[PDB]
Amino acid sequence: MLIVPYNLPLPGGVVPRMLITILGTVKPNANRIALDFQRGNDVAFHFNPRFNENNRRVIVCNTKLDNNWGREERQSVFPFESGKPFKIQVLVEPDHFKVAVNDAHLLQYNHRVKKLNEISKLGISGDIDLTSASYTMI
Ligand SMILES: CC(=O)N[C@@H]1[C@@H](O)[C@H](O[C@@H]2O[C@H](CO)[C@H](O)[C@H](O)[C@H]2NC(C)=O)[C@@H](CO)O[C@@H]1O
Ligand SMILES: [Cl-]
Repeated sequence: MLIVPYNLPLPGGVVPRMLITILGTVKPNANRIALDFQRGNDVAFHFNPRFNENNRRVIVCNTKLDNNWGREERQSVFPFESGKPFKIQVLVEPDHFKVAVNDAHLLQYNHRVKKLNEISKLGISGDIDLTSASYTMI
């Protein structure tokens, strides 16, 4: 198992047709998982499954600029389950990050950070056993 939190360098940032794949298993009684696509200290795309926000499960997505979180985008469709293996695929498209979980489309997140080639790290954190994190150009 990879050590969490895990940093995956994205050399030269991201670009349309880059596909990032995260394989792992949610811990029992998980609280949160997070993917942070970072541009330096900024977070271009934060993808944050929350397993117990007021006894509901929700995915919170956002951007952090100059240390300030912006307007959250919330998705109530929640494909993760404590104790179970998952696959997250993040496909960079011209206008958005497109996320599928377990081969089913989940959400899109419009690019707020415009300098895609400066989004050069992916941080993976939270209540998972992390099996692998990789990228490929499709
Ligand atoms: C309903 C609502 O607006 N809740 C927010 C809450 O989600 C937010 O918590 C932060 O949210 C960002 C994403 O927007 C990250 O997930 C942060 O990790 C998370 N910070 C903490 C300490 O959990 C807080 C703080 O911005 O403000 C509202 O409560
Ligand atoms: Cl930008």
